[PDB]
Amino acid sequence: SNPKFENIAEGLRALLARSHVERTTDEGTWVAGVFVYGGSKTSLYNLRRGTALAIPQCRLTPLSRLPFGMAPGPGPQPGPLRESIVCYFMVFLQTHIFAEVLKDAIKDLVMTKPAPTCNIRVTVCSFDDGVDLP
Amino acid sequence: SHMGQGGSNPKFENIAEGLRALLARSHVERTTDEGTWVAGVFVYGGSKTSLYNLRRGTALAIPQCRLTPLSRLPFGMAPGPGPQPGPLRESIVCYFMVFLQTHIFAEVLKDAIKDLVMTKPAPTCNIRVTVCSFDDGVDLP
Ligand SMILES: Cc1ccc2oc(=O)cc(O)c2c1
Repeated sequence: SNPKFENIAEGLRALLARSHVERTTDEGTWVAGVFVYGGSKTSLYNLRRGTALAIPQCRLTPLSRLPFGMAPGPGPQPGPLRESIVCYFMVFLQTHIFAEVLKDAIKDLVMTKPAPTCNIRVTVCSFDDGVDLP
Repeated sequence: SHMGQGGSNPKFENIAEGLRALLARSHVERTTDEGTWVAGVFVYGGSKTSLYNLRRGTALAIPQCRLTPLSRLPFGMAPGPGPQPGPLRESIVCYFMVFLQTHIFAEVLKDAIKDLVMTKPAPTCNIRVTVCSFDDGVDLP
């Protein structure tokens, strides 16, 4: 009933089906993830919905906003709390090996789409002590 | 030290002062020439108000960092009910993330937050924190 989200999920599944790495552990801890940002608010939201369908084993934050980085020139730098218009979401995962596969799959999927979707960025991230999701 | 009207300061200002005191013990690099955002601390739990105060105090204490807004965590094992797929369901537990340019400073800040919140009453003392690492950095705008 949501063909847009399901079609993104299918694109992701086709890429993910080409690898067979473990997505869960007996420990069950949330120790890795992918950090997904840019594009546009709507395109990121749509990707998030498709990720949820394609990967039951993950957990997702809502969209939120990124702060600014460094400003060029002699100043002023932005305050740490200032919010940009660029959005992000986090995917929590139980294995780093699958985080790497998902990062590769997102990169491969979005590059086949027109802007702004192709401007979505992704990096693997790790959590030293895990995140105790409730 | 400075004292506001009536002999008290806001909680976020006292957090800033506490963080400044703890961080002053560690003379580690906070920035790099490359200027890339490769590390962070992920802060969660407590309550929305206690995280709000911690976030505001961290910003006041550390100009070299960048912070996300407060947001909400998904569930772990066995998510709560909802019409949407399990991975998307939101708990009532909140979080924010601090981005940093060095891994050592993320470690120092993680330890400072842990030490500071342990001195505060519940629910602030229930705040949790882990260092995180971004393999390719985050290209903040
Ligand atoms: C793979 C992907 C991700 C997000 C998207 O977001 C959109 O708005 C339209 C899409 O075709 C799309 C595709």
